[PDB]
Amino acid sequence: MSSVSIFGLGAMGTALASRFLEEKYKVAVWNRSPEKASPLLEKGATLSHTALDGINASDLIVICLLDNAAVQATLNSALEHLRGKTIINLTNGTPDQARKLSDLIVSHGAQYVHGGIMATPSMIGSPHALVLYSGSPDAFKTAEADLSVLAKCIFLGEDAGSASLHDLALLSGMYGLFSGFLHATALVRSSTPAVKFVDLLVPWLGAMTEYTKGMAKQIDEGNYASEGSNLGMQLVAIQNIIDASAAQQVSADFIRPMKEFMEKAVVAGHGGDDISSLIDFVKS
Amino acid sequence: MSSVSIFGLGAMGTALASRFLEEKYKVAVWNRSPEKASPLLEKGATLSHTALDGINASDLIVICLLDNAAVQATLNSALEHLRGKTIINLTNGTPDQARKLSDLIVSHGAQYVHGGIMATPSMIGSPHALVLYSGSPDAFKTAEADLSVLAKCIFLGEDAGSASLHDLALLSGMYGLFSGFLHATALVRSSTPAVKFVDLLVPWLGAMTEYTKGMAKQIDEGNYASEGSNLGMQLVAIQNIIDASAAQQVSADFIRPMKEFMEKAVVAGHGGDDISSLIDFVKS
Ligand SMILES: NC(=O)C1=CN([C@@H]2O[C@H](COP(=O)(O)OP(=O)(O)OC[C@H]3O[C@@H](n4cnc5c(N)ncnc54)[C@H](OP(=O)(O)O)[C@@H]3O)[C@@H](O)[C@H]2O)C=CC1
Ligand SMILES: NC(=O)C1=CN([C@@H]2O[C@H](COP(=O)(O)OP(=O)(O)OC[C@H]3O[C@@H](n4cnc5c(N)ncnc54)[C@H](OP(=O)(O)O)[C@@H]3O)[C@@H](O)[C@H]2O)C=CC1
Ligand SMILES: CNC1CCCCC1
Ligand SMILES: CNC1CCCCC1
Ligand SMILES: [Mg+2]
Ligand SMILES: [Mg+2]
Repeated sequence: MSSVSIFGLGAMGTALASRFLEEKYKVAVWNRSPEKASPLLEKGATLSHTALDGINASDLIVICLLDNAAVQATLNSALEHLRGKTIINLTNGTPDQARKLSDLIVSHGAQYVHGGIMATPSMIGSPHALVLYSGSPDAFKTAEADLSVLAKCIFLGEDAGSASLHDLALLSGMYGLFSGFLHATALVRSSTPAVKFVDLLVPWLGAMTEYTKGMAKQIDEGNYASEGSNLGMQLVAIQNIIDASAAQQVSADFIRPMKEFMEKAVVAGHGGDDISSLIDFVKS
Repeated sequence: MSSVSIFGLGAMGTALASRFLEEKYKVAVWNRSPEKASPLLEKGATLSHTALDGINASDLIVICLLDNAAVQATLNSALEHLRGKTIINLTNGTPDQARKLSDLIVSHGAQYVHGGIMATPSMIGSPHALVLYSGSPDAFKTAEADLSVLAKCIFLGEDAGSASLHDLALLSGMYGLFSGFLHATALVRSSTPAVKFVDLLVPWLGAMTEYTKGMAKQIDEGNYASEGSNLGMQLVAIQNIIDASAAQQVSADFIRPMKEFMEKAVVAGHGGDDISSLIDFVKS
């Protein structure tokens, strides 16, 4: 009685398909390279030999492809067969790509929800997974029970591009954290095992992640008066990081953006302010 | 009976001096701009009118100045009066600066410990504060009871530059996290309050901070085989972050280093590997 049709059997699409199968859904699967379907067919999925077969397999279509060019190309042949269906697009893309694809899909008589998967494939089906959704509220509402098999759901509203905006912002936070981890580990690699260093680093990153909640407060209030850690002193520290990196033949490129934004803010009069003040200098 | 002599009454030196006073130490204080001493003198500190007075006030000298040029300049007049003293230098600097200053100080008959304060001034005296120390093991041992008034202590060994290496690496981790927070908040600023967004961001950064412990494992083992999140797919995601940033007139400079390192690794054959593989590409 419960059915879904999946497009994309990469790492993530495979994990989606596997989870629906585990929960005894009727699951159709489609992939450009159809041999990625075999492990799923053995577990009870039906192969969509063509994209149109996948469109006709269910009124709930879940797409998870590399990029939204692949999504458009895959659907293009079948756009006249989308009437009445719900498209859940989990492909990473920009807000604008989701808004334009939403317009196209809605013009063909279907409804569109975009989703940003904040999880790795192994996390699918666990309480640690979260998917951010936006687009059709009606379609999300009627599909929510099915989507909750994959992950916790947060619905962000009717703008089809809001899920990808929030996804890409969360990923940009991640990439900053990973940039810092790689820089830090590279600096100590010749001295300390990385596993030994992360016993220092992880608690420290936790403490600095806590310093962010109040930074968000300062940002929402426009109040950057230093609480003890001024930018002049921080620019010296950053230059010491740059210089120590060079001495060890480690690249300091990860921290040069921060130095440049901090220098701009200091030129503008923030040498005695906190780092939240940089929010006004990250434009352009 | 318990005494200390502090050099530097900036934000951090003031917090050190205040904490020792609270614990009923005899505390001498020195600062280039001596009017920063008044709040401390009112609480029972003695003013060092000259650097030599500060050197002669105690055999435990704690220095906390902007940079190690200020440290050298401050001590230079008094180098012949350091015999028998312990210098605890908490000034941020490079490993080499600490090694050279250590050599100079030891040549003048004193002992030298460098310290990296992993705390803000308000954290001094709390269990959340940590100071990383390296240099003379004997001097650290006999001063440890006094230093523990400020913060938890970790001693890293006899290399006078190890405390600053580990400090600067931890700070580089911090700056990566803060780079990601600023990028993320800048992207959503026009859509969402920052305080609302951090309710998503903080748990997410926690989950990604956990992903780092296994990354350290992969690094120490040289084994980068993907567990589900390949670099080819990540480079697409990063480009989507760059493009979404431009559309919103937000700078994407924070993530360009990561894109460049990831592109280099993919050229070298890691398109199907995990992000830990970048550790070999952050050189130069
Ligand atoms: N950790 C993860 O892996 C996460 C992934 N995501 C997102 O999920 C999506 C899928 O990622 P993931 O499964 O990891 O990526 P993969 O690299 O494992 O798989 C990419 C998928 O896209 C397909 N594809 C690529 N180009 C085309 C094309 N031109 N036409 C049709 N299909 C094509 C591939 O088909 P083929 O098999 O034929 O090559 C494959 O199904 C991405 O948007 C990613 O950002 C989100 C969160 C986490
Ligand atoms: N959150 C923080 O504030 C933290 C700071 N630190 C480190 O602690 C150190 C002190 O930082 P903080 O107190 O915040 O910085 P401040 O900017 O508040 O104070 C800087 C101090 O250095 C002195 N100084 C600067 N140039 C000279 C000079 N040429 N000769 C003599 N003294 C000079 C200033 O004297 P004057 O008052 O006369 O200007 C002042 O005492 C730095 O190395 C920093 O990295 C470590 C961790 C956290
Ligand atoms: C040296 N820079 C400081 C370190 C402690 C946190 C705030 C910034
Ligand atoms: C889209 N890139 C992925 C997101 C989830 C964590 C690993 C990297
Ligand atoms: Mg392509
Ligand atoms: Mg100076």
